Amino acid sequence: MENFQKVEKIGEGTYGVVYKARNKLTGEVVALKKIRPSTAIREISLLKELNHPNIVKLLDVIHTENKLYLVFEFLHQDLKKFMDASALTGIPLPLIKSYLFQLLQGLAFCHSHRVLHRDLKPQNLLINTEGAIKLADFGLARAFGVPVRTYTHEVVTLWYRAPEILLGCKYYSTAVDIWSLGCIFAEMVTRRALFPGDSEIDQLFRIFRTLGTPDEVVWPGVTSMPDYKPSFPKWARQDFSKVVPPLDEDGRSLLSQMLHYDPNKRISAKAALAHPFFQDVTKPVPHLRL
Ligand SMILES: CC(C)Nc1cc(Cl)nc2c(C#N)cnn12
Repeated sequence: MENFQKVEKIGEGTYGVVYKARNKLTGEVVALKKIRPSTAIREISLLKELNHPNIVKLLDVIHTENKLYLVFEFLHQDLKKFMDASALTGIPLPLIKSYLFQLLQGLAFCHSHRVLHRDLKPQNLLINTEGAIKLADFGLARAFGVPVRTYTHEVVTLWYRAPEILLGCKYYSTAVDIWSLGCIFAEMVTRRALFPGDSEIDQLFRIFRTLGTPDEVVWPGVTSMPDYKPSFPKWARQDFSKVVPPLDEDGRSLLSQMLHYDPNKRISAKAALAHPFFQDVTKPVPHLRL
């Protein structure tokens, strides 16, 4: 793109290379995603009006020569490495809570406008020096779908996939995002992925081994789902005290609500913001290593 000078490769999205780039006239430093339909441009153009402090800002949409470029606000670090970098001591709890709190705000915004993320994961959660955290790629999945492999053949991670998606539900709702974010909260707390599955069935069986194999009692209509099988082994649900120590009772309570099997029972973002866990929420500033 004429108007942009690539600095370096910063990502290999699901959909293409992500570059750090500079605008040759405004001076702007930006994230440039190069993408590989009529629907798609119409959905993306709606994304331009979905503006929130906790949503990475979509600056521009460039369609040219059948190449498609999305120009995003740049952020200097993502959660996945911020976690990797905090391995030895973990992310302090008041920062975990600030991050969760802000992500739920971003979700309550998008969800109120009926936009789903569909593929939240530490890699597309971006942070700045200011103690803010922002959701990247919000809405591109409805626009482009979620492939099994990235454009570089990299497997798409299943670790954060909601169980209704895994069981083959076609018309899943905003609840999927709450599940994924639940998964990520647990992961910040414990410094390990909650359900690191390496196939769809491994993913599902991981979920089942932790939360109990779902049945008609906890998830009405589960047995009717497309990829549900009666031959699923039947595991018992583990207490959360065992899943996410040293997470306190408010945090363990919120977490259970975000990981309800029944998507209609699963807590919404807007209700999650009222949970007593956030009674004492603050905005700390992490130290980053720029
Ligand atoms: C420096 C890196 C973490 N910045 C980055 C990476 C990716 Cl994959 N996407 C980004 C957007 C968007 N959208 C903004 N900043 N990034």
